Amino acid sequence: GFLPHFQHFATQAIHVGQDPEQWTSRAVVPPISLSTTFKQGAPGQGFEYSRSGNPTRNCLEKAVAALDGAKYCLAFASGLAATVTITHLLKAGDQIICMDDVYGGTNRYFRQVASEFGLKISFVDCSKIKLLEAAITPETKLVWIETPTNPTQKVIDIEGCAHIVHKHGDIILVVDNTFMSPYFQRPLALGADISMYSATKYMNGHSDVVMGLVSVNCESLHNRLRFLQNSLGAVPSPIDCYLCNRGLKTLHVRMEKHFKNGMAVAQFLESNPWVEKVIYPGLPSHPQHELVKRQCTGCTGMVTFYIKGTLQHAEIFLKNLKLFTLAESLGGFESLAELPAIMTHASVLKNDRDVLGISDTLIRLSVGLEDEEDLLEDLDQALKAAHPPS
Amino acid sequence: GFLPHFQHFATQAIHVGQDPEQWTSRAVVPPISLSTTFKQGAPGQHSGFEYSRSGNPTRNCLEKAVAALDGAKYCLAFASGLAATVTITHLLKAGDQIICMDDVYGGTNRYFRQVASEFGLKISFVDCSKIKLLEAAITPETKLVWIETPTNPTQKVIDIEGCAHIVHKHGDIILVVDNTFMSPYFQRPLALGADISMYSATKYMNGHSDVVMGLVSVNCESLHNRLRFLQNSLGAVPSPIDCYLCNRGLKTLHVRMEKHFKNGMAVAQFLESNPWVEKVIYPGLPSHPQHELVKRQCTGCTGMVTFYIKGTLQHAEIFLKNLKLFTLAESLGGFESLAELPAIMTHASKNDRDVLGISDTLIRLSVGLEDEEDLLEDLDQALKAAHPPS
Amino acid sequence: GFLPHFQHFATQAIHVGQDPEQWTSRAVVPPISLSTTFKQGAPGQHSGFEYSRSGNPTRNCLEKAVAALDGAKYCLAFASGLAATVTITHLLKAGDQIICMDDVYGGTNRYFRQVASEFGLKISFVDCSKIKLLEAAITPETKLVWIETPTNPTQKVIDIEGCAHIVHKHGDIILVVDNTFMSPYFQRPLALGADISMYSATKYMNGHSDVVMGLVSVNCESLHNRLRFLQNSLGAVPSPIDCYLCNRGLKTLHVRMEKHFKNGMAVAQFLESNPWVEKVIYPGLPSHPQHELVKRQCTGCTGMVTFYIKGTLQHAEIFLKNLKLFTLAESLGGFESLAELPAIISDTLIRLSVGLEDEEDLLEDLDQALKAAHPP
Amino acid sequence: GFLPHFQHFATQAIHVGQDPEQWTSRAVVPPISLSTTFKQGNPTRNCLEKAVAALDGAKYCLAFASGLAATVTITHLLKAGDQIICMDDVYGGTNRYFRQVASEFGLKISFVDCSKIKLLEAAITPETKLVWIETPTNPTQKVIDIEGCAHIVHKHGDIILVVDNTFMSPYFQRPLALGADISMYSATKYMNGHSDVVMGLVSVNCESLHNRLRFLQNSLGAVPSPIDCYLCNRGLKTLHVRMEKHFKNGMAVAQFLESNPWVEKVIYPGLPSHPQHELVKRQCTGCTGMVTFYIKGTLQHAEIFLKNLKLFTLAESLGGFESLAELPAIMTHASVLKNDRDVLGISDTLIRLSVGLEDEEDLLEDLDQALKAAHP
Ligand SMILES: *Cc1c(COP(=O)(O)O)cnc(C)c1O
Ligand SMILES: *Cc1c(COP(=O)(O)O)cnc(C)c1O
Ligand SMILES: *Cc1c(COP(=O)(O)O)cnc(C)c1O
Repeated sequence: GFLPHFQHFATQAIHVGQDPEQWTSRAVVPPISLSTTFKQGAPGQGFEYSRSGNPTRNCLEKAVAALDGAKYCLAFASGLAATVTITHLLKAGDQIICMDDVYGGTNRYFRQVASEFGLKISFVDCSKIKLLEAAITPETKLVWIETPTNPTQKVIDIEGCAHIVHKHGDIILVVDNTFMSPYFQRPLALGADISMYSATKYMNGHSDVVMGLVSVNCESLHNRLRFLQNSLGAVPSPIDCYLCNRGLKTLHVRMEKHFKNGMAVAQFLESNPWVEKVIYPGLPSHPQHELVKRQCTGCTGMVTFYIKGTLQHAEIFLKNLKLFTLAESLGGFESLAELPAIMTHASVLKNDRDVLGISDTLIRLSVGLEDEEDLLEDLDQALKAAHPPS
Repeated sequence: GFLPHFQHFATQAIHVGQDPEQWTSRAVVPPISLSTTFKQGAPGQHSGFEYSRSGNPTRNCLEKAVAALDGAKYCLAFASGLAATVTITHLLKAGDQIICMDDVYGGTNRYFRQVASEFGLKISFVDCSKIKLLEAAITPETKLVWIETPTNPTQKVIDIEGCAHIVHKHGDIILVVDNTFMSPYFQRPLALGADISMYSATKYMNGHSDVVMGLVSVNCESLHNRLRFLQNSLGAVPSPIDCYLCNRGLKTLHVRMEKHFKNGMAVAQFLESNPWVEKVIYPGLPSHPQHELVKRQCTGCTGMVTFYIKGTLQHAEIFLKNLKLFTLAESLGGFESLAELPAIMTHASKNDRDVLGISDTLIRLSVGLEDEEDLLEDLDQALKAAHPPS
Repeated sequence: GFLPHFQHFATQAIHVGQDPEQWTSRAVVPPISLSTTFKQGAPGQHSGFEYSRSGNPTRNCLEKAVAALDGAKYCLAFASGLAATVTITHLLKAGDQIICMDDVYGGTNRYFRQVASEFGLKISFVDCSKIKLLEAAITPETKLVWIETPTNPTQKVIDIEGCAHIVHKHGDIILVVDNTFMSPYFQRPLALGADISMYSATKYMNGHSDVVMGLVSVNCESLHNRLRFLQNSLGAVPSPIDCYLCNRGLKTLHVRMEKHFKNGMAVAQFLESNPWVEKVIYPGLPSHPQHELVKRQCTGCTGMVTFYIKGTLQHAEIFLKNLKLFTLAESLGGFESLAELPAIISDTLIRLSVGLEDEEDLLEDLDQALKAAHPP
Repeated sequence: GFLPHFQHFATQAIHVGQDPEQWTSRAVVPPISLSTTFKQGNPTRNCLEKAVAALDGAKYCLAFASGLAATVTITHLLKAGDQIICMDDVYGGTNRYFRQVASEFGLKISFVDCSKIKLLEAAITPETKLVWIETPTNPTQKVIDIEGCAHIVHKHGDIILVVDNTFMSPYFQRPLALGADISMYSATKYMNGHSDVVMGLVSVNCESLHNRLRFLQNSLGAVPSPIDCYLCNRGLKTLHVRMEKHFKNGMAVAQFLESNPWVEKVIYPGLPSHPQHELVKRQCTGCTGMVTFYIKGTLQHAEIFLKNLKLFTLAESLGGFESLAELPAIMTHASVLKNDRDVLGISDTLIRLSVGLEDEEDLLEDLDQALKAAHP
């Protein structure tokens, strides 16, 4: 019942930005151009300064656009740099509405930093249309959403938000598509103005690159954003560019497997007597399940659950994992487990967390590409060991 | 007559941050750790790294080395020099004023003028070369003073110690010195009263024209924490490979900067004696207006030589076109010599630039590490091809 | 009905050698250690790293992972597949004979015939496609037997286990199997009785077409020790960064190989359907003359498809020249699809290295190229 | 009084092979080209070879995965039944390869004191095909008359002279200028200078020799990683400033040690007390940071001395930016037979320094304090 997979996705992942006719070599894999300057044929003149920038950032960028079905893509030092740059599209007096449940670092940036520079920040859910409709003002100029949301995996109707945000006039809708990747979801096809990623996660997928990507269609938006790319200089390294472009080549066969494993894990957890509740859009227990099948071609490896009992039971459970690793980050090849309230989302004010449901009993799992059976044995084994009140 | 060289510079460039006891292998050169996360013994720890962005072994060594070379207690690395500036100005709030030196690098000019001002920051450009003008320009709302010495490209020299006294006399206002041209080998703005010593590492620090990078050295405790927080929240972070590479560059900073100074001196002297040259602006020359100041605040000079060819734009252009060794290009500080025409190239971002004396006639040389005789022979030939009215 | 997929492969591909308890930082992904020397506590202490040659953290993790993936005790990493072949042969001495396969990779061929022979090693070549032929060739001086399966490009399959009994009956001889074109996901020569399981990692292991790297997996204690000595003393050694990149690529070997197989199968069945294709050679087809051996010996197949087009060389060229998705290039085992005319093994033989692009597209491109060759 | 510096060295280290017109980007620093496939050697290696060629005053250069793999490729020029003559004090590894590996494949190995030209001339056999020289030698710093050797070896036909120039680098010594046939480097040392690349370099002029080498570089497959090539080429850009600071620092350290009453004897080419000092000046533009000496007393004193170094590091390599110390008889030259070392002067009491680029005052202080501690 899912949206049928995007035609040509793998072919494009492999071949776009990657044409051999580009180099004197004819090489299949693009060379890494570390250099910061370029010889000019005459003063008023190709490439001129690496930060503006360069061959390897450009290849990555043509490829990510393609996969997003976009005309343009822009690459940054990190997902937060992408965010901070995106917010620089605005001015003092502007308002930003932000999905109430959102990456820790995003919350922090909007609440404690952008609010210092004449920007009004409102937190809204935004998974409920009429609340968003209410919060919009003549001052509103950016609407930032995430779906599913990190860590609670609330799911927003993107085309729904798109239609309503664009009725009001000149308002930019950004969708942070970190969790799903353009393999499973194309915010731009659903009417978003920007589709943004922390490429640190699934896009690169190999836990060895920190990076941001922003994809766009609108001509004037692209130009304004390109300016900010050069002017803020929050730019990724050419080597980082390369590694990430290398990671994309397997995005499709990585996301499929995250899908299989994720799904199995969420099914196993939901049948387990020691688990209170499982949130995973791929399950029919998910309140937005039907929506998910309309917006997405599948699901990812992110499974969040509440363990029965207290933080002490959550801790014993984490401490007994022998294959999942207790760490921050996600979307890598390796399975990771996490206690958002005290780790990844510690920078979200305690009251904000509790309204959100980020309790001491919430675990976020990032299901990796290991054997299903082993991920399953490890979870069984750890939950047995915690044995909370049933 | 220069300040004596800083005592343990060469030793510190090679050892600080670099202790083998840090690694289980006892490696003499720090490993490149690309890893995006790290395993945690327990949820919510004090100890160890947690997330690369915040963050990491290879960046942290580099930061430790640079701090030492700046004579500072802390350093922070960033994706670019520009991002280092953006982060620094995020230190402030709406209603605050920044005062900026007048001939400043084109990019810092643009960000302050065209981006920072749209967020309730008042930007004033002041010829801080005339100390009393700075004292006059200071208002209750003044939070940051941004200074560059020598200035790129006209190379006015600012009395850091004199500015520092004035900027510190009343209120709580920060003095940044962009020390990109000098490197901490030739000038220590912190020793002279600046609150922050900032680098575009892309230039001399790295020296090999293959890393874009920024650096902020700082002593003050609460200013550091305020910076550290922004480094993490805005995420304009550098790649670990770039960190590795830049730290690798630093190992020869002393031997490179000595050669830039020898070669730089010889080129300047040669230009001053040449009938086709109108004026040579070079700190190491008796003819530079702030020459004696240069000797009180610096242990030496750099490979940045600027002069005005006699005649017209056509003459500048022809001279540039005839260079066979010097390359026509936009960066600086590398191992190879670069020639540039600020008006139409690096400083394209007109009025203010006529006032500053960035005319058609003006040429910026970045003298590199090639053989002096060859450098001289290249200039000669090229000046001869243009043969301006003498 | 292939061999069951080897248990825990994906899990070991991802975790063996990657234990974060190795690094003071507990990094989840091993640091790249470029360091050439290591501080020593006292002169000639027994312990730890001393010289990168020799070797080093990053190389060491890769060796541990590959060994696990081959189901071997040990592995040694080399600057390339040829360099591995050379180190392996430095295992011998003047007066020894090596026996090599008939249809062996051009590289190992060139080195044996043109270089190794010059130093008192008899090389003599043999069709191992038939086991009694290998019997006959064995000599009181036979010290090494070099096999490669499936062969490239005619794709003949060699009964590995069969050759192992024949060869091991005569003392003291090493069986090397070049597993470059299967990868340990699909074939484990050591579990089959080979003494050595050799790779050119340049191909499928790394699969990203941006590393040259050889790999030797071994079980036997003395043979490992001998090999390690040649690793350090001849110095045909991998850069730590290549080590890293190949380890990075390993992390997706399982999902990459399933897709190569899936796509290769689809291409093979498409060609076997097409009236303009004389003949398809692909081990996953019931039409392949060693198909049964394949299912007893492998867990599946690869993206390598060979075919003969109807007509002549002209028709082969028109096809190759009209490919829009498949690239004309001389390599294989990467994520991209490559086509090649291996003679320029008759006028008419075409080799495909089928990649990870969309099935529909690969099929449409072939179909369109065959039509250009043979109109309407 | 040394040979005058080579004109254009710096200019050429920075620009040769570095021409921006080679790339569509017009990049000032050459890309790192990682590919192993090409749409119908690699650019990053090629740039490095050209630069080293220029620095050596050579027509050609070949890059290898280590200096050890360069030595092996070279020996592969010969056939069984031929003879190698090697300098009697070589790098432990060169000694090991010749004595323990090469000798197993029909080659005859002979060691000779070539610092005594009379002895080399007597040693030459109708089937000598290669003479292998290191100067100054590692670690006893014995110096050979390259030119005098060259004339002696070329007097009767088809013998190759290799000069291992690792210690000097082409900034201080150009063996090819002096009549050598091959100028060989472990680039792992001074050439890269940054302690993070393992590599070998071979420079040659002779046309037939190069084609032979080029053949072997391809067939043996001990090629370096393109990334490593990038990194070494990057190191080269500071060769002249590095080698000049090594010279000052080395010199100051030799002087200090020679004046220190706890030091029995110092061996350093830049000192008048070196028996070949005068030769060093006719043959070289300067000296390096390699300073070897004998501490007064027994093994205990050497050991206590090493334990108290606080700036120099106890490690097993050389020629990098960091100051290094080792005790050859126990570390770096354990692979040379005990009886070999005694004859060679590698005793319990010989310490080899690699002086780096730290401030001179600190290095002298660290040695002062270490010697005081060993001898109160
Ligand atoms: C981690 C994350 C980010 C920020 O990306 P970085 O590269 O870590 O700065 C943004 N959005 C989401 C949903 C994330 O999970
Ligand atoms: C180039 C430069 C900067 C910032 O440049 P980046 O290219 O973003 O590293 C800052 N100050 C000076 C003097 C510069 O030349
Ligand atoms: C170390 C060394 C070698 C061997 O080179 P590697 O890069 O260690 O394989 C050869 N010659 C000399 C003089 C050396 O010091």
